[PDB]
Amino acid sequence: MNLTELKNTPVSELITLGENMGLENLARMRKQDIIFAILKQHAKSGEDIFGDGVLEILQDGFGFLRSADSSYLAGPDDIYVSPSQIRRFNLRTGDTISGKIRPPKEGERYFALLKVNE
Repeated sequence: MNLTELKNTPVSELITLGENMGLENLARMRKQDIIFAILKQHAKSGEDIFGDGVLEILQDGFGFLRSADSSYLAGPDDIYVSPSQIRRFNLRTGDTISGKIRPPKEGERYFALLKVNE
């Protein structure tokens, strides 16, 4: 289960996929909400979830994995990457990165990179 793959799937299919995972009344929800729910769900079942994008490092030192669809401009599905990850892995703006991710925790709004390229 990849965030980019879910993002490129038809809403109707995401709905069937989601309800087959115990989710309810997705038929009347926004595709973006359905994806996040499907991903948080799959995660709660003990499975790994993935994501990817082209890294953009911000002035302050943290970054986000941007997506071509959003035209590489800040989007709700951006993947957060810590200054520590950038530092330890010698990452740079422009790098194509893929990896396991986790839904946001209390206080966060975006999915976070769990392990880089792993």
